[PDB]
Amino acid sequence: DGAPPIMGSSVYITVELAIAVLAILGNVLVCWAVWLNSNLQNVTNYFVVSLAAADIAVGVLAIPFAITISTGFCAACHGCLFIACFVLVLTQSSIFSLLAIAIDRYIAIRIPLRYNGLVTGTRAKGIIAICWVLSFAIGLTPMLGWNNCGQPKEGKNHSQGCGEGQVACLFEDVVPMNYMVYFNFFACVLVPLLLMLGVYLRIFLAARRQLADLEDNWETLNDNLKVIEKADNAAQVKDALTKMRAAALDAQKADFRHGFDILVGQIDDALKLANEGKVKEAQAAAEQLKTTRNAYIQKYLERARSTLQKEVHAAKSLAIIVGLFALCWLPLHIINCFTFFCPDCSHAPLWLMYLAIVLSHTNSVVNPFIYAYRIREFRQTFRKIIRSHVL
Ligand SMILES: CC(C)CCC[C@@H](C)[C@H]1CC[C@H]2[C@@H]3CC=C4C[C@@H](O)CC[C@]4(C)[C@H]3CC[C@]12C
Ligand SMILES: CC(C)CCC[C@@H](C)[C@H]1CC[C@H]2[C@@H]3CC=C4C[C@@H](O)CC[C@]4(C)[C@H]3CC[C@]12C
Ligand SMILES: CC(C)CCC[C@@H](C)[C@H]1CC[C@H]2[C@@H]3CC=C4C[C@@H](O)CC[C@]4(C)[C@H]3CC[C@]12C
Ligand SMILES: Nc1nc(NCCc2ccc(O)cc2)nc2nc(-c3ccco3)nn12
Repeated sequence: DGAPPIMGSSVYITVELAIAVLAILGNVLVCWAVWLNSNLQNVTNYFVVSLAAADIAVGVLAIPFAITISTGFCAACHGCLFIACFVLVLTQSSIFSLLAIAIDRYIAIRIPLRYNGLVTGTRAKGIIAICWVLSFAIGLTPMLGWNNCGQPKEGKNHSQGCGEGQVACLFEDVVPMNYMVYFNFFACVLVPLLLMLGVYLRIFLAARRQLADLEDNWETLNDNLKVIEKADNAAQVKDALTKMRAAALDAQKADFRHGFDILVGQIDDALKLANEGKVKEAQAAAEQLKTTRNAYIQKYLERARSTLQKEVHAAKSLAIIVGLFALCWLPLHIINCFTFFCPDCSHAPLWLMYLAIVLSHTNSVVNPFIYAYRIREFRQTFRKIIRSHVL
């Protein structure tokens, strides 16, 4: 019978409302930016908007629900559940959006060739609708009978003076911890997180191998070239050109058709000279390759390299989003593991719980900062919106 609970409550409520303000405003800005900047209207950013929608709803609904449930007010058992579990629906929706973004970027880097034919806005819209419906079904599963409404706290319900059937609106009293640990954490959160880790691993490895391939083809072009200038045999020259020719048309698979046709044509010219024993003609006809290389091949192998670099830098930016999600949500999941798995442990203290709850809510405010910071197109669009509207 120490400090009045209203004092602790005041800090918690004030902080929660400060978070709600920032989650709403920042994520409204993201949606506004995607709405009037056609450079941002792609499939990838439709999942960004779905993710922003979930974070707006955290400020508008989940946080007010969190404040309400903290009071332990007397209400319907299934009413409490909805208040208690709605945040999950939003958290699950966030998981699906993050997973979809990963797969989208994976498809884009491995088969850029058939990316626009496979991944369309119409199909993305259908994927998003389905994921929202699945998120409701997963998040509100306790309302289907997996709850403690059948086992009410006799003592608490009489202390608070609830009516008949009514019950305080506690979180750990109505939502079973085996649902939270096994179903929600392990299956619905941790498994998708590990899948996202895997997808991003492949993204970075695919980028690393492609770059390499081009570097190998580029060095193959120039070495076989230097072998040409020193050889003394007709077949010695013909060997370095057939190997230079394979590397020519393979680098071609990674306006510019002209650059590669002059190159491969010049190699074939030098080939028939070599076959007819005309060594010095072959060596001199192969020496004009280096100006075709310096006027086309070099120009395309820098441009392909900078495109891959941008895809890597973009993938890193999106991976940070997933990292901060895990950082904000793992403490709460870990606390629940201790509650569930260690009955010999005294329960984590109230101040720590609420610190972990506050931390999970702040994850819906760092997003917009990552965007404007990591992605130029977002930053420039926010700049314009801020400077124009409503000034
Ligand atoms: C976005 C719009 C829909 C506003 C959010 C709708 C919310 C506020 C609605 C949907 C279901 C409603 C709840 C349904 C059941 C109960 C149990 C009752 O003993 C107290 C009221 C309470 C807790 C209701 C409060 C309001 C409620 C939570
Ligand atoms: C990135 C992933 C693996 C994070 C999840 C790690 C979790 C599941 C690990 C990390 C530390 C572990 C806990 C360490 C201590 C205890 C106390 C013991 O009496 C019950 C098990 C329990 C509660 C462990 C359960 C599993 C645990 C919570
Ligand atoms: C994933 C990263 C952030 C590590 C997680 C840090 C926090 C959440 C971890 C580190 C040490 C953990 C605590 C270790 C000891 C106890 C005492 C036990 O009676 C209740 C759980 C509690 C209070 C644990 C809760 C979770 C905990 C506080
Ligand atoms: N354990 C828990 N508690 C609460 N609220 C109740 C906090 C509490 C803690 C102790 C106590 O005696 C009474 C109430 N919300 C919670 N949300 C979550 C959660 C959300 C997502 C994953 O876990 N876990 N969680």
